[PDB]
Amino acid sequence: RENQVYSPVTGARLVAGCICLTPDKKQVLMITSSAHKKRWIVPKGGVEKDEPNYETTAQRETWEEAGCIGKIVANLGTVEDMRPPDIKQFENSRKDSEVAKHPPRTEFHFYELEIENLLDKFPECHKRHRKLYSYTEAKQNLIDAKRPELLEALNRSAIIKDD
Ligand SMILES: O=P(O)(O)CP(=O)(O)O[C@@H]1[C@@H](OP(=O)(O)O)[C@H](OP(=O)(O)CP(=O)(O)O)[C@H](OP(=O)(O)O)[C@H](OP(=O)(O)O)[C@H]1OP(=O)(O)O
Ligand SMILES: [Mg+2]
Repeated sequence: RENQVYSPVTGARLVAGCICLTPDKKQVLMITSSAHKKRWIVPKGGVEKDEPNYETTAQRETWEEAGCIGKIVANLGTVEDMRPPDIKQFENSRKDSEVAKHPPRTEFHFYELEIENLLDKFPECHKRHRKLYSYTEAKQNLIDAKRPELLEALNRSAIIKDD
């Protein structure tokens, strides 16, 4: 709906979410996408006009999409969805190549959460799957999902990478 908030600069959709970790920090909670039911992503969603901070949105989305409750233990900062929207799709340099200039689709504000509880019933528990994954499994899931920005957020978290 038109509750959604956008960057006044880039027009990017403002989204907040959580990298939800086990207390031992060996695993991260992932959910299946609403649009692409095969892809494993992390809980996140559009900030709404009434929400006073990104943490509110992140914990609301973590509950709604993953039935996950916990405490925010770190600000993981921002990442951008840099996915393009058929004239000149690339702007090559002399020792490198890039996709043609465009604004970000989405500006993501991520928090690290320590999981305190996982509930069986939650708003989207019939529309999504949710599962804990080690770093290596999570990394592969977010590459498979084509979401390097979500992996960047995971890499900033305290998740144990030495598997
Ligand atoms: O209807 P349109 O084609 O104009 C937009 P689309 O539905 O394809 O966008 C969805 C979005 O659904 P919507 O905002 O409720 O319409 C999802 O929103 P939901 O999770 O269904 C509801 P939310 O906005 O999170 O409260 C989630 O967007 P996001 O808000 O989680 O970033 C998806 O992202 P993802 O599941 O692929 O990661 C994102 O798909 P994407 O644009 O990434 O292909
Ligand atoms: Mg979402």
